[PDB]
Amino acid sequence: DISTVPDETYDALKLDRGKATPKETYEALVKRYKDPAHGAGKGTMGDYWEPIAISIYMDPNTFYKPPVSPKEVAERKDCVECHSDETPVWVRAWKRSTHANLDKIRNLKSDDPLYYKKGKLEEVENNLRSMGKLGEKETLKEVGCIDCHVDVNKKDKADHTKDIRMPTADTCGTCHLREFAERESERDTMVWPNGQWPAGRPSHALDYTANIETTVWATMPQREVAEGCTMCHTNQNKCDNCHTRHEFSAAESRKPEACATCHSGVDHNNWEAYTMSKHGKLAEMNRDKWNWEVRLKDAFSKGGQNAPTCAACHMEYEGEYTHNITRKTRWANYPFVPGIAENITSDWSEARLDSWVLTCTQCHSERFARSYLDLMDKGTLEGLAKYQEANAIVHKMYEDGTLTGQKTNRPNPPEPEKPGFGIFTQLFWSKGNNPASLELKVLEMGENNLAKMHVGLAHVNPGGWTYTEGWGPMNRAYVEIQDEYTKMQELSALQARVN
Amino acid sequence: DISTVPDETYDALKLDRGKATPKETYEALVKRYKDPAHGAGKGTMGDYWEPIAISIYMDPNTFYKPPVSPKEVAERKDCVECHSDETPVWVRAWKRSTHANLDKIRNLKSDDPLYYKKGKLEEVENNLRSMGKLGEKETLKEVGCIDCHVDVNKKDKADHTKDIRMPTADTCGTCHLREFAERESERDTMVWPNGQWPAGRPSHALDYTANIETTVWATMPQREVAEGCTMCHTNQNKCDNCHTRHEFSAAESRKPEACATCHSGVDHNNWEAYTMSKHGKLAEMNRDKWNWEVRLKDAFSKGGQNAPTCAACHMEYEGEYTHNITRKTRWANYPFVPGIAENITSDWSEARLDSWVLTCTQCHSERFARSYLDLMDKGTLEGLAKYQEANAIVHKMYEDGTLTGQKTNRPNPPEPEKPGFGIFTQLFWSKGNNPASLELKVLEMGENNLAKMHVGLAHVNPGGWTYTEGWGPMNRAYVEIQDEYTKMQELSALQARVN
Amino acid sequence: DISTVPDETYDALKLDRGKATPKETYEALVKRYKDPAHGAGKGTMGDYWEPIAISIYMDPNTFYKPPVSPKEVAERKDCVECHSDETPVWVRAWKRSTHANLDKIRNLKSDDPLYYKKGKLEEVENNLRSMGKLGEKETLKEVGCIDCHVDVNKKDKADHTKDIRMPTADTCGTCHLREFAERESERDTMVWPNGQWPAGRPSHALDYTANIETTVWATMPQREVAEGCTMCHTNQNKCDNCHTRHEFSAAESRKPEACATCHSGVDHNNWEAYTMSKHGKLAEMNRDKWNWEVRLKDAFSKGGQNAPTCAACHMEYEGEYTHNITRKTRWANYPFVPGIAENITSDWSEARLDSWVLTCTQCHSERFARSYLDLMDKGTLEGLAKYQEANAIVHKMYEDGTLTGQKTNRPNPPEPEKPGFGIFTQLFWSKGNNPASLELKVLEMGENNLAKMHVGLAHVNPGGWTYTEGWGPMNRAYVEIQDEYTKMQELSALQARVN
Ligand code: HEC
Ligand code: HEC
Ligand code: HEC
Ligand code: HEM
Ligand code: HEM
Ligand code: HEM
Ligand code: HEM
Ligand code: HEM
Ligand code: HEM
Ligand code: HEM
Ligand code: HEM
Ligand code: HEM
Repeated sequence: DISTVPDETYDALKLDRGKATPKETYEALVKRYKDPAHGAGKGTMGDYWEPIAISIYMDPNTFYKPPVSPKEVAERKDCVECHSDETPVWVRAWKRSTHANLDKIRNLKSDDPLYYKKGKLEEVENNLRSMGKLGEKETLKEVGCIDCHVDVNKKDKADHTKDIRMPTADTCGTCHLREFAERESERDTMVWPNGQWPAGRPSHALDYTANIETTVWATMPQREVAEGCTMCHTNQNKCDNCHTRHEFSAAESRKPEACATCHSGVDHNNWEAYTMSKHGKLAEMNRDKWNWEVRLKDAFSKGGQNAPTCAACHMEYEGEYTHNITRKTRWANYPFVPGIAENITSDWSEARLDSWVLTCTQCHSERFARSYLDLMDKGTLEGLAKYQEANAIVHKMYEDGTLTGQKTNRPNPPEPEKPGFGIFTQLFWSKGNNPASLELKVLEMGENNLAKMHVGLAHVNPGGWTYTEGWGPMNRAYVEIQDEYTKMQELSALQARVN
Repeated sequence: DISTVPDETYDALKLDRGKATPKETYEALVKRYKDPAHGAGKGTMGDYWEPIAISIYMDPNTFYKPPVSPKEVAERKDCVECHSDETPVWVRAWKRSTHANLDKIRNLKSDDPLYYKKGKLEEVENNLRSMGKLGEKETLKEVGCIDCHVDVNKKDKADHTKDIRMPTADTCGTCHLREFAERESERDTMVWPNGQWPAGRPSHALDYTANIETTVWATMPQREVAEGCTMCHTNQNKCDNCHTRHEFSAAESRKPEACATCHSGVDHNNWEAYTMSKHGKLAEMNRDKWNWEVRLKDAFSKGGQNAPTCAACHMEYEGEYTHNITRKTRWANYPFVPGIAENITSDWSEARLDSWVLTCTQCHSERFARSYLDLMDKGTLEGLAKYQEANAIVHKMYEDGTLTGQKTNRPNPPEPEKPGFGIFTQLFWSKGNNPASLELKVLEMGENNLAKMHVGLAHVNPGGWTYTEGWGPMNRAYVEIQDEYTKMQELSALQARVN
Repeated sequence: DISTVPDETYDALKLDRGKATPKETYEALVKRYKDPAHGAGKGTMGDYWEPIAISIYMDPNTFYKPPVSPKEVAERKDCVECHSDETPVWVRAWKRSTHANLDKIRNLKSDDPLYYKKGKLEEVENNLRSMGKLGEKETLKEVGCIDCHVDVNKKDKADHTKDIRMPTADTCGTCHLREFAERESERDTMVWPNGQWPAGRPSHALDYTANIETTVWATMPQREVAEGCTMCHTNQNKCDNCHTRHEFSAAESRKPEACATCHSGVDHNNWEAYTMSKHGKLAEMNRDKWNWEVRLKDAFSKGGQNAPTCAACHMEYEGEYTHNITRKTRWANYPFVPGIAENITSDWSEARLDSWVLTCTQCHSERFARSYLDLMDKGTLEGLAKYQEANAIVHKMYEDGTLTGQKTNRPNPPEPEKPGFGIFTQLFWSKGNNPASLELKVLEMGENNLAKMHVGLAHVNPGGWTYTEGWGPMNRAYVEIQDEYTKMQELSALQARVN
């Protein structure tokens, strides 16, 4: 029983909540976690792609092998000493961290805000005892290099060339069970009522599985280009994304900047929308009066925070804060996806809308919160409708074989991808007249502009769904698509006249 | 007599400066303020649009009605207690504010920089006495929820369902007369010599009136989309825009981030230009060594500020700092507007240029300030000329009925909008071949690129008027317009040959 | 002998390292510096352009003349007094600076991190003695207005109208020899093995010479527009760019924001790529825990910095930090330039790659550093190849005289520029069908999108080379170019049929 983890997760793992020991609970999670039938490995399109050099870091459990360069057999203290010279900043950053400073956590004053960590330390120690990693009357001396890079509570020497590993999600989970299980519970909680999306997605628990299952990613020859997508989809394999390497600060992952590198760009510009909104701007202007060290639960009180942030909003469900960020997903970013809009009035959605009001009501009035969320929905449907109008046109042009080069110069897409109209692959692969200008236009209208229109609406950024983003760009796309349709229509007329 | 308010304002209101009491002065302002003949209400196109749920917040004086949900009759202390649970962050933010902490303002040390507030407190108290809101031998205990949300200095109980209101500009004005009048004086000060713009615009005093008077806004069916424009045009109705809700910090409104959400984007990117300039970058790098609590008047001395900011530059006229931001407007953002360029050499403009040098000369040499402002002007005329060349072309294409679908598929715009070439409505409404690709191109060249070219020039951002913005994009527009004109010209040739 | 300056520089100047006195060393540098045969003056295209008002500031040694406005003969103390009123912020900013506070530097504690400055003070004093600017038993009282704006260690009165100057690089060099020589050594160190770029470029030592030698800059009539390019190319003439005017803070130039105004935009978005990367985001989140006052050499230790920055990475060579930023340049930003890609596997490049690993290895493992730099290269070649495919097409269209208006409406470029296909001038000059839409497309594909693809790769920003920038935009360009080629191909078919 790890209170914050959903029953559903316990059930799926076949575990009895009030009976499962930490060892058992952990064993189950890792079972499913390292199982290829659940998303582990190279995927279904494995025969089409090969890993590049940096891939041993993006997916360790599949590609990482120890660096045979230095033939060294070292101990706990050797790792630090040698690396003081070899990787200077890596040793310093670690030493200045809680992993290297466990004593502080123990001698914490009860009236200190960061006191909750002392409890978290006890918990960890009990997880390790249950797993036989720690003796019953033994404390965790520290969390050093040898612990994460070879074995937890490793005493004896480690062979550098045959023992070094890269810490994956489950490695942290040996101690951070509560966090690991909460994230893994996403596979169980994000399940759509009509299969609009794959069970347990979109999420952080299956983001790498989602990346390797993207046909284009597996078929395109430009592995270096394609790899830039892998970097935004590593959360599943390693836990150093929000709270970065060696320092692993929780205060850092609470700041909006932590999500920014991944949650930005054309098909979703969460970072840009948020930073431009009042919430976001106030977060910039008041970041200095806020105590980011205080956990999310006490942020709006002891933390002094008076403006929402990415984590505050997305990691909160019904007053509880967890590592599972799926529980409130209604639009899953892309409004054009089948059965999404259609599902927006389901009791399923209604119940999640209620959860979102519960989040806005910590500050605003419910009447106010409901007034805006309603606009968010109807506004997304207005941008959606515009896309469908333009799409209706270009789609028939396809049905009629009238797209430029459709009959002549439209080379087939790379295997295992099959030909079609308006496919994602067209956003990353082009050859001759595949895709055709008008096709790419109607495509980017939905995948980029319509997507950004929603993001702007969801993140209270006026110009983000009006002039600057969304409507403005979409208005242009529709106009140009129209303007092209008519030109082609007049060209064909003259064509027939001649023949 | 409120020293900072222009004579013109007194005259227009029919008030004798050295005779008008605060009560009288206030009564006049609100008269014009709530008068539909001056911009209040739904406007001239009221029969075409209806307010949406969130509209009761954007325009309270027209749409707001108390939330009948909770049937409660409360007192001053009840508002706070109940809301401690109901709207947690709203109560905390207020308690931590000067409105909730009036005593501090009174016990202020004379040598303290924030001492001027003590005087501002006395003034307010006198405004209230004159209006019978405060007794002659009585102090303002505090500015709590019941004061702003029902009645100023309200003693007895308030009926939640029938008494609650949303504080509009005039509500703050009951106490903050000096600020209210300074902003309202914009109606009187921003008057152009040749009607290039509507009297009292562009400004914050008539920004909502300007929004509802935008035909497209009133005619377009997408009310949710259209509402994102209302959010950038609320300054007229409420004063919580620069210094946000419940905390109402003056230090906050002095920081560039406060203007950012509205003053950014395609048709004007003041935020982006500024942040990228040296002034702006230095403002980011030195924001921590600056005391933002110090009023604008003492910023460059006691505040330690050594780089200009949005407020420092725009709220300063001739050494004085006011809430009226119109007094120095020469180009009103859009250089293509009729008689603007043409007016750039008028004694009117000359005199405002002198006012701007007076602002730059607090730091730079006049010779230096004049060297750049001159470049700003000639540079804007060079971008303007480029637009006019491309415009000359597409305009004739219109005169000759040769725009794509002009004769056939060019549906009429929504009422009360009338058909035409290159209308603003084309930036927010499209149907078939209205507008036509080339039309939208020549349109966005002026409304977006040319506009941004100027903004870049005015806010010392090199790449903002050269490569990245302005010239670069405009060079492309001209090229593509040209390239299309010739193609259509050759297509018609072959047309005639066949018939 | 100034240890940090390359032998090559000594050799080129004809100086004997262990014999050249500071006076001699300085005399040599300035010789070449003020010599038109090396980049000084108006350049080879001088007869085509004239300086505008603000040009006296961008290139003082060529255009600046004292302001005859005020007829004043002043002394050291007069400059300050009068300017206290005339240029308020200019006097304050200076007074609060080290130039105005030399005593502090002298009484510095040895255990203080900013102690190294005391040594730098001694050095300067010795430079001045050697140049007869300072007496043997004399200290530098201070660095005030009269020193920089008339003469170093000036005693007597200065005539405002005939004596005032604008401090150029060599002016600072009278005291800051070490810094001046390090920057000038760029002319000697950035020399490519196959003339891919002009000797000593790209760099800061010859950035103005590079600007005036840009044909378009000299030929285009829009001097105000063209001047926005001069502002990003002033480093050669003045040293107030990274560490700005009057305060001249070294802590300021160490912060990423200092490079941002110039190193951003379409043809290179270093600022945007960096700020979005983990390195950059961590730099934003941890800028407050870092001591920017500590010199680069001690940043990663005493400074507490645990994330790289623009200066840390670019000013470091082999453990040493200098003002010369050329020593590690492999791709010089634009991958499409002839013989660049081709040179990427030369021992020259290999040796610079090794230098870059030496920089990444202060934190990451070499295996890790090498894994990413490899991806950076192969990834840039994949974006390059895509450009070449599209280019191959449009180029033949040129060879065949089939570009829109190529035979008819393609006006010649302004002198001294000669006609051609895909020239830089086409990015800043357009007339009729010159350039042609397809030409501008293939052009911006390389100069903007391909360039940004690389920058994204070099600055670890995933979306910067995938969706948002690079690949995404380039995929569109290729598609649209293709889509146009086919349309023109079918149009000509029907053409022949008619005739
Ligand atoms: C970081 C800047 C990203 C890059 C580069 C790529 N993706 Fe992406 N992707 C990103 C985010 C933040 C999200 C979530 C968006 C949301 O709000 O839902 C996504 C989403 C996807 C998904 C969809 C969900 C699912 O099917 O499970 C997939 C399949 C996906 N991304 C794959 C993918 C591929 C293969 C890319 C390059 C070829 C690509 N993404 C780039 C952020 C980033
Ligand atoms: C916030 C990001 C905005 C959105 C969304 C919209 N507008 Fe706007 N508008 C904005 C600013 C900051 C300004 C001032 C620009 C300047 O420098 O002058 C404007 C200006 C206008 C005006 C012009 C002045 C006048 O006629 O009085 C009008 C009429 C106006 N804006 C209306 C309007 C409408 C109706 C919009 C959507 C359909 C729209 N704006 C969006 C900022 C923002
Ligand atoms: C600041 C925002 C710039 C503006 C405006 C212009 N240029 Fe530029 N340019 C800029 C940078 C940061 C760089 C270096 C890019 C890199 O990573 O290498 C450049 C480079 C050039 C060069 C190339 C190198 C050389 O030939 O020596 C030249 C010739 C150059 N820039 C000239 C130039 C001209 C004339 C411009 C306007 C007409 C232009 N640049 C604008 C930044 C900026
Ligand atoms: C796996 C690479 C891993 C991650 C990720 C991780 C994260 C993490 C965070 C964010 C903190 C907070 C630090 C702060 O002060 O803000 C933290 C703290 C503790 N960790 Fe950890 N940690 C990772 C791995 C491990 C492993 C393998 C162990 C067990 C040997 C472990 C233990 C602890 C303990 C104990 C603490 C301190 C108490 C607490 O703050 O919870 N971590 N870790
Ligand atoms: C920062 C603390 C942060 C937040 C907040 C956040 C949110 C978020 C949500 C709400 C989702 C759910 C999917 C949906 O749209 O319904 C989600 C999904 C993905 N995220 Fe995320 N995310 C934050 C941080 C991070 C970081 C640091 C990265 C990049 C390494 C990242 C990436 C992604 C990706 C990719 C998805 C994948 C969805 C899928 O394909 O199944 N997130 N995130
Ligand atoms: C990977 C499954 C993973 C682990 C494990 C992990 C651990 C971890 C710990 C131990 C803490 C507690 C530290 C403390 O003392 O407060 C913690 C806190 C936060 N994390 Fe985490 N975390 C993992 C992954 C991720 C990812 C991918 C994100 C970003 C979407 C993320 C974010 C956060 C945040 C926010 C906190 C603070 C939460 C709070 O209630 O204050 N973590 N993490
Ligand atoms: C209307 C919603 C309203 C606004 C807006 C507003 C703003 C405002 C600011 C910016 C301050 C400064 C706070 C700081 O410390 O920086 C401030 C201060 C005072 N106010 Fe106020 N205020 C609004 C409404 C009202 C009303 C209705 C009253 C009168 C009952 C009132 C009074 C005061 C007083 C007094 C002060 C303190 C002294 C001062 O700083 O001027 N406010 N307010
Ligand atoms: C931040 C303190 C801030 C500044 C500075 C500022 C300036 C500004 C100017 C100079 C104008 C005058 C119009 C002109 O271009 O000549 C103006 C006009 C508008 N503003 Fe503004 N503004 C600042 C803040 C705010 C905020 C917070 C918003 C958004 C709610 C905002 C909005 C607008 C709008 C809209 C106009 C309207 C002009 C009209 O239509 O008549 N401003 N602003
Ligand atoms: C709406 C008409 C409105 C009112 C009323 C108002 C009040 C207000 C007060 C009382 C202050 C003084 C607080 C103090 O103690 O210093 C004050 C100060 C500033 N305001 Fe304001 N304000 C109103 C509206 C707006 C708007 C729309 C803006 C942004 C364009 C704005 C900005 C500012 C700024 C800046 C300050 C500080 C000015 C200074 O001289 O320091 N206000 N406001
Ligand atoms: C030329 C306009 C010029 C520049 C540029 C410049 C820069 C510079 C910096 C960045 C500092 C550091 C200040 C800090 O505390 O971070 C600095 C310091 C000193 N300078 Fe200087 N300086 C310029 C010009 C001159 C001239 C003409 C002299 C000689 C009369 C001079 C001297 C000094 C001295 C001495 C110091 C203090 C010691 C040190 O930090 O090196 N400077 N300057
Ligand atoms: C900030 C400390 C900063 C850094 C870092 C930086 C880097 C940089 C490099 C690596 C080059 C070399 C050229 C190449 O790409 O190989 C370079 C060149 C130029 N820079 Fe720079 N630069 C920084 C700061 C500044 C500043 C503040 C400006 C703008 C006034 C600026 C400008 C330029 C320009 C222009 C070039 C010219 C190259 C040429 O044409 O020869 N840099 N910079
Ligand atoms: C122009 C040739 C120029 C001079 C001269 C100059 C001087 C200068 C000094 C005296 C210092 C030392 C100050 C101290 O006490 O630490 C110094 C330091 C830095 N500078 Fe510089 N500088 C000149 C030009 C430039 C330019 C164009 C840049 C930006 C690319 C730049 C940057 C820096 C940085 C960074 C530092 C700190 C270096 C460190 O090792 O800490 N300078 N400069």
